[PDB]
Amino acid sequence: AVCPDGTRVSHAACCAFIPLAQDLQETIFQNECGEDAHEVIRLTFHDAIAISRSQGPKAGGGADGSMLLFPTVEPNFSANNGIDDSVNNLIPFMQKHNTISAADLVQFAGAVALSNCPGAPRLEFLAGRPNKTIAAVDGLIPEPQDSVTKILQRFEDAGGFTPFEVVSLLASHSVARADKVDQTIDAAPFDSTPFTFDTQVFLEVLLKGVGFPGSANNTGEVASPLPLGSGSDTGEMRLQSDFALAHDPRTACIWQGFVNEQAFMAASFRAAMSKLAVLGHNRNSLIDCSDVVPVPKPATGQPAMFPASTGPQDLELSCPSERFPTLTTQPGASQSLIAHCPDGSMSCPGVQFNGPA
Ligand code: HEM
Ligand SMILES: *[C@@H]1O[C@H](CO)[C@@H](O[C@@H]2O[C@H](CO)[C@@H](O)[C@H](O)[C@H]2NC(C)=O)[C@H](O)[C@H]1NC(C)=O
Ligand SMILES: *[C@H]1O[C@H](CO)[C@@H](O)[C@H](O)[C@@H]1O
Ligand SMILES: [Ca+2]
Ligand SMILES: [Ca+2]
Ligand SMILES: [Mn+2]
Repeated sequence: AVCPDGTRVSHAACCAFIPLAQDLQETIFQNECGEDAHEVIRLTFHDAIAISRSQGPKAGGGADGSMLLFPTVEPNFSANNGIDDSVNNLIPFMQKHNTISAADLVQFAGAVALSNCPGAPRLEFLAGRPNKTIAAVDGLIPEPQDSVTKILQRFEDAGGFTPFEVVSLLASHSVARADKVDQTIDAAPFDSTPFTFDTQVFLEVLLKGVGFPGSANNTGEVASPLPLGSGSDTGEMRLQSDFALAHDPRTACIWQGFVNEQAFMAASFRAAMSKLAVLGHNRNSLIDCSDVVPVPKPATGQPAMFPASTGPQDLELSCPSERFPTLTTQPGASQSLIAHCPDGSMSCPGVQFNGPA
């Protein structure tokens, strides 16, 4: 099919996604892997994972737009703290781009957001999820204080994900920050490159923790290797869950196996996202609209490196059967600040719509 705005696409139903991508980019992402993009990527997961094989369909419909369609329910659960921003940013698009279901909007918006992150894959995007569902129940969203056993069981119950797929999906923490874990600081990044979809998070979680970016007393947080902040450039935060996954015998080898393996990480993330994005649906009933996902920004191709103030002596290794790679260390004796903005600065307020969540 040829769209009215002269693009040839695979299927006529794909056409409406072209102006949607343009609108998302102009309005909330600005072609950046920044705050609003990150919040939308997080929403793809919180929307999709709220499904349970054991509890049955009444517990939730998976990748179904429930967060948008019932904005006063799940966003107010404690495990969904902070999801309101992404929900309130996407509702105006649901209202305007009113041939595309809420469910499809969430998954597509995440694919568009990710495409702005250098190194990210071009996600598969299937379309045709219905615009009617139910609100999910509480307890379906993993929390950072949870054990590895609890996390792996949650993902197995949601969609049969293997531990390999779970760790693969945590490549998203390469482009991720925390606003609610510590009430005293905002935008605390999980790696030193929160605007780049690289392997730094896998490396940096394996370093010895030396302090905290804010207070020392927060649920779900453990000591960070890069805690220095100044102004709006908040220090790195480490989640208890990521730490636990990096060291648990079930997942340690998988965790380590992504260090300095960018193409493998990106391909693995793409494969697990293909499964996540269709939870609650039979993929044989969704049309392939992958050609309307924007082409992602390329990586520079550089290897992973130890940040200044760290090195191999700081590693806490847990995989007996795989050799840890030889990596360089960035020069300097003290830690560099992790910039608050993609252009290196301190200030870059994003667009935020008011709304019902
Ligand atoms: C065991 C599983 C996981 C746990 C416990 C977890 C936990 C968290 C927590 C606590 C935050 C910080 C929220 C805040 O305080 O503002 C966060 C942020 C984030 N998470 Fe995860 N997460 C998990 C899996 C995932 C997966 C599977 C994805 C997506 C594929 C994802 C994508 C993100 C993104 C992109 C952010 C950053 C949001 C922003 O920077 O504004 N997470 N996660
Ligand atoms: C999916 O459902 C939503 C929510 O019912 C629909 O949203 C409404 O969209 C119309 C325009 O079509 C607006 O006048 C309303 O204000 C929206 N409602 C709410 C509660 O925001 C949406 O149109 C539906 N989309 C599809 C593809 O059927
Ligand atoms: C980032 O900044 C630190 C100092 O904060 C340096 O040691 C490093 O070399 C880089 O310039
Ligand atoms: Ca949902
Ligand atoms: Ca990164
Ligand atoms: Mn945030």
